[PDB]
Amino acid sequence: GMLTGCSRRDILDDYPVSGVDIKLDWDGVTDQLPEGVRVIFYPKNGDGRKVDKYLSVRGGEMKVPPGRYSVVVYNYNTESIRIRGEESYETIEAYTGNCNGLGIEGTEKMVWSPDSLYVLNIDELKIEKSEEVLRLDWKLESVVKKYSFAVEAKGLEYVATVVGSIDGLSDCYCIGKGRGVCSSQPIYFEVKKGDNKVTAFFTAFKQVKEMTMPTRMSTSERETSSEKGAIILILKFIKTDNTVQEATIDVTEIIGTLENKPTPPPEIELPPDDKIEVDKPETP
Repeated sequence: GMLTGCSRRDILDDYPVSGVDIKLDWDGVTDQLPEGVRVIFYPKNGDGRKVDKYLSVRGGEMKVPPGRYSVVVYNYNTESIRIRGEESYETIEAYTGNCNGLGIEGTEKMVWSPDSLYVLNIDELKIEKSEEVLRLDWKLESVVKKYSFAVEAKGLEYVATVVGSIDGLSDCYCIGKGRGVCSSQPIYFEVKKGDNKVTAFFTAFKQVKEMTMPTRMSTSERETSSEKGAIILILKFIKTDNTVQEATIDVTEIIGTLENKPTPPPEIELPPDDKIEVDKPETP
């Protein structure tokens, strides 16, 4: 392992600071609270004077000097999810690693499913010069969508293991931009095999931030581009002789059906023409 050290702002103690007090509400956000959150203030006026702090899951005091900023708040302790581009609001991106150490061919080209990420991103916040502590009341947004499905498949007796992948979903999330992005690298997921069914669970980032920013004012005509992307589910059946048979399913029109005492996963009905059948392995 290799660690990256940092220090506090040296003229944060020399220059006057009207501190802020962040309170975080998690009511109806999640019952499984994160370890804590990271808060970054990117100055708009200033030459890269970013005020950065790790806080309690409930928030806390933080000394921000006055000025116009862009803000990001996300949960730091995550398994699959990694952060890059933290130097600028416009580049801070959440991503997953490529599947390493799996025994099935082609998993190296795939990325892991993202674990839970909670984000708040304000394009513009103006901290004024104040004698008293400015009180922010924030709530974070779950930017990771969960999916599940079940599909009927003949001859699973011939299958050793099944490896699922889903192309076309957001496997990256631009925290500052508030949009998910697709790296064209499939998200890998394990598939549970029954006798006549296969069940799987996976996750992906939201295409776009759903939080309402009542104060956000855009001068550019509103953006809509979801349809310019096909969503393909791939089931890689590894046979008992280590042979592989793949099944490619286009879930573009039903992807929403798959989002979610728990509920059994939605069945992906196939025409009798496109039924999944694993052919008995060849014999000498």
